[PDB]
Amino acid sequence: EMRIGHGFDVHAFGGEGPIIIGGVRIPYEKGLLAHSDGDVALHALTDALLGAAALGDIGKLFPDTDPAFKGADSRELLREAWRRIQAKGYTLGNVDVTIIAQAPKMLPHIPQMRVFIAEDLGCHMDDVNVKATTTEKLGFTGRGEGIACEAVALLIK
Amino acid sequence: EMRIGHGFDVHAFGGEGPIIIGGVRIPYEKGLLAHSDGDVALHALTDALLGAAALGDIGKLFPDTDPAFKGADSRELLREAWRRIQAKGYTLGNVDVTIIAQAPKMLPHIPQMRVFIAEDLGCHMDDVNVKATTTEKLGFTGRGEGIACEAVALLIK
Amino acid sequence: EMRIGHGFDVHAFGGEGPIIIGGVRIPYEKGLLAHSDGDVALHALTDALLGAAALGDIGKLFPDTDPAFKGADSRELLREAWRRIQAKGYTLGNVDVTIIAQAPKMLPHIPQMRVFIAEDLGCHMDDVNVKATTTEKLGFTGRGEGIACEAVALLIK
Ligand SMILES: CC(C)=CCC/C(C)=C/COP(=O)(O)OP(=O)(O)O
Ligand SMILES: Nc1ccn(C[C@H](CO)OCP(=O)(O)O)c(=O)n1
Ligand SMILES: Nc1ccn(C[C@H](CO)OCP(=O)(O)O)c(=O)n1
Ligand SMILES: Nc1ccn(C[C@H](CO)OCP(=O)(O)O)c(=O)n1
Ligand code: NA
Ligand code: NA
Ligand code: NA
Ligand code: NA
Ligand code: NA
Ligand code: NA
Ligand SMILES: [Zn+2]
Ligand SMILES: [Zn+2]
Ligand SMILES: [Zn+2]
Repeated sequence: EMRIGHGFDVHAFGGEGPIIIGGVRIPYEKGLLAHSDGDVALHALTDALLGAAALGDIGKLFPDTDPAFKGADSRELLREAWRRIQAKGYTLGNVDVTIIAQAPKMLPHIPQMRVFIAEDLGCHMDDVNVKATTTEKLGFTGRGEGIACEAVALLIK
Repeated sequence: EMRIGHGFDVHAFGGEGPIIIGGVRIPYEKGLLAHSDGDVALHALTDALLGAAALGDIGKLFPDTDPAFKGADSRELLREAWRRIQAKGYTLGNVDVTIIAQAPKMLPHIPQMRVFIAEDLGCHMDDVNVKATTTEKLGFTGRGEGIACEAVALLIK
Repeated sequence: EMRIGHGFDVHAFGGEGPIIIGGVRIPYEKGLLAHSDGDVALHALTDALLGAAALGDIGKLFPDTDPAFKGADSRELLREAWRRIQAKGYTLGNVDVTIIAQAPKMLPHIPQMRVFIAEDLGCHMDDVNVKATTTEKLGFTGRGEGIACEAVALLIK
């Protein structure tokens, strides 16, 4: 039994940097409006992992309106979701994340993102891929209004 | 042999509600312009299933311009595509769907979506995940101009 | 060991046609601004293949700012990436690509795209799916400002 999962998240720019993406603190000239980290890459990833296990998603698992969690960085949410996710018998296959942003430049940060993720999920660095791409100045992402990430996850049970 | 598939669909808001998403009748203040249901979640899913079997997509399989089908709800299209899809030897792995909409709220409807889908594909409820996410007021989806869904499917042959 | 991968690319319309998509020369009234082919479908696909192998992405592998490659069509980049990708022990599972464009019409070109891809990756035509979809006149893609593609890839090691 192998299980595929998809996640997608978005945040708007606002206030002052830096931002956190994939756990890394990246300097930039806005920060991200969010009730949390606003770490889009770990949000999308967490959702791909939950979706592959059919556990729903962050929003279900962790209500903005709910307890225990409202004081939360996205790396604890990820580690919590994974903790549930193994409790149903699952194990990691691989994981591939696509950050979609006009800036800032993600590339140099991209190794450190992967050690955070690989550590949080207990796997090897090489079950984790991350890339970033622009939308060439089209779209809300191209106008620098915010930042999207998609992710995919393969779980083995 | 395992086979991965991706689908993506979009519809514009217009006219009066409710909408159908994932087979469920959801009350809302616009409805969806479409030559059909305008059920974005079953359209994207159907495409992820067809793509994983390399059968193309709805638009190929069922021309807006073509017969037998023009009088069609998206749940029959899904069941037809699946019917083809098993005829080439395939069997269901799992399926994860991401509705992207500012409103309405999908969450409460999300169990019933899954019994429709699981039934239509003949699997267990737990080979089916559905989530919805906002784009935080950016984008055509954030401006409430319409509604996008992505889906992924794993088939076993 | 099976490995899943995701890619996403975008290009803006500008200048005179035709465009190249999936290797095919498609007549149209704008062409695509790009430092290269501007073939969005092979870019997204190449990234899904690289991501599944955890090799990063085109942009890493082939700097716009870097050598050996600046004189490059997207079909050589694809064949190069695949060439790396097998060097780490990987083999093709399947591949499903979703072109997102208001025009031109991709459908008639879609067989020939698949023989290019299948050939470039050395597989059968039927490990390759391609579809195109519109965003119903919403979005930068619906306003005909440019052209997006997503892709997913399954690799066997
Ligand atoms: C999976 C994804 C990210 C698909 C395409 C994204 C898309 C068309 C986003 C909205 O663009 P937009 O916000 O430019 O529309 P608007 O023109 O209103 O800014
Ligand atoms: N926000 C972003 C978007 C893309 N990238 C990677 C990409 C280089 O890999 O930037 C170079 P590009 O301008 O050629 O896309 C990046 O590192 N950060
Ligand atoms: N249209 C949508 C969009 C998102 N959701 C789920 C999400 C709660 O899970 O809504 C809460 P959010 O406002 O915190 O995103 C939803 O249920 N319906
Ligand atoms: N640019 C595009 C977008 C979609 N398609 C396929 C689709 C028919 O399959 O066009 C018909 P549609 O207008 O019903 O979507 C296409 O062939 N080219
Ligand atoms: Na979110
Ligand atoms: Na949040
Ligand atoms: Na459609
Ligand atoms: Na339709
Ligand atoms: Na690009
Ligand atoms: Na390019
Ligand atoms: Zn988020
Ligand atoms: Zn549709
Ligand atoms: Zn490109």
